[PDB]
Amino acid sequence: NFSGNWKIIRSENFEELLKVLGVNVMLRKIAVAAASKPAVEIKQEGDTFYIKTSTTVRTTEINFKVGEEFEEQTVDGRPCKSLVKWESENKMVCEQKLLKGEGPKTSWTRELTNDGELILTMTADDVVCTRVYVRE
Ligand code: NA
Repeated sequence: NFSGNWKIIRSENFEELLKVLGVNVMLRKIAVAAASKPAVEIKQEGDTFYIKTSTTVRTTEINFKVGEEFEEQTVDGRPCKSLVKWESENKMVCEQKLLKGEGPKTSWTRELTNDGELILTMTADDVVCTRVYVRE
């Protein structure tokens, strides 16, 4: 069960993720700072999820069911069509395809550990960012 309100405890390689997607330095710096203490709300009902991630300047709300395509944005803010699957019991993986144009291959994963941590990974081609959260 991923449901709850989550707070960040670790972040690794976020600014570089943005950098390889081409994000300019002014915007990268604003984004990393804005996301340093995010609010993440998840409501899980079986395979149905609601995930709201808020930084100081942005809020994103996704609604999806595992196995059903949905629209979101890439981490750099480009609209995409996404599809989540269960890789294993505690771990979901998301493939993203841009709605318009082409770009680096992006994806994300979310997994719950036995100690109750939520691990988010985000990838752009060969660059990986890892963020870890715990429940409030
Ligand atoms: Na790369």
